[PDB]
Amino acid sequence: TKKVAIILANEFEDINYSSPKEALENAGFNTVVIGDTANSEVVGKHGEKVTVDVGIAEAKPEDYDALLIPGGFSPDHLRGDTEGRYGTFAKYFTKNDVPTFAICHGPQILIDTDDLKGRTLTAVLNVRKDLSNAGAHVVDESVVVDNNIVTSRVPDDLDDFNREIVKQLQL
Amino acid sequence: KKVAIILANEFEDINYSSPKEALENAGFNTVVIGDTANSEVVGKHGEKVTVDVGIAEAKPEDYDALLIPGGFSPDHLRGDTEGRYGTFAKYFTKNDVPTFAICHGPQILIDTDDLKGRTLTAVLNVRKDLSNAGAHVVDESVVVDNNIVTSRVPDDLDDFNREIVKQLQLEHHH
Repeated sequence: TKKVAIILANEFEDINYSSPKEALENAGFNTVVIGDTANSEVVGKHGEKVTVDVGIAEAKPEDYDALLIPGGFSPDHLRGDTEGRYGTFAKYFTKNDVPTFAICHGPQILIDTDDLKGRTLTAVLNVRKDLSNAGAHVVDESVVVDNNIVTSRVPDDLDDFNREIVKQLQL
Repeated sequence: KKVAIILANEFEDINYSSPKEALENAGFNTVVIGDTANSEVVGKHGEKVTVDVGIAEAKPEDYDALLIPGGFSPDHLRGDTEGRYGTFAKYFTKNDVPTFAICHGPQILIDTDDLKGRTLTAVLNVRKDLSNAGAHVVDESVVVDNNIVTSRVPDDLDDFNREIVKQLQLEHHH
């Protein structure tokens, strides 16, 4: 069976978590929330409460068949880690060409991998300049697939995003 | 004697209030520039601020300096469909006009495309983006690179406030 890591901090955009999570679990893929402390709760911008399954200190990227990075302000919080551990965890997926999914602000974390040069991505408008400066070919589409990397912009894109992330895991 | 303060919802309250009071204590007027004149923006901790001037009508030449408070306000400002806050800020970087940013505030400066070779600091969370923009990024309580003054976190505010006031006083030959 296949397992998707979801990296999460407070103030994620609720639907960016719940919608892809439900699409993945509907297709038969288990999800596992990675955050600061196992068995702590993080809380979305609109109040959704999510239990963290695995602490980032313990997390083994090699356990997972994909990574999902929900947006909101969760990616900004994650990038506040004084040891950069979320960027490092993400770098496993980018460096080894494992399916990697990010929506909205989520592509911020990918910047921290330094693996974006020559890759094609999209993201929410707020974050597109930063993706470009990291060396991505940034476009403005509802969903963009570059080999293993799937990105979308906003919640309105979720149908497209959800179809592509499931297709990755099937492949 | 007017300082522009570009502001959306979810600014870090003290990042707005503290530099504002330091500037007004030194004899400078502050003007809040936001999406809609007369509307209210609300800080992470509830502080309510009234917008004086709508970004559509704002003219950067009116102002002696630009202040960019942090929190998630700068991220909101970067969401403007026409990029009008970045464009507003470009006037200051292009013309070497005093420009002050704290915490996340320097994110907006990335949108000027004028950072290459400049020296700045910011909150840890945005340093990598400043680096990719071509800046020399340091970890100091306040950095002054000609016209650009940056600091990292609320603990830096005493240093930040000293430097922004000094910049302006020197502009006016005090």
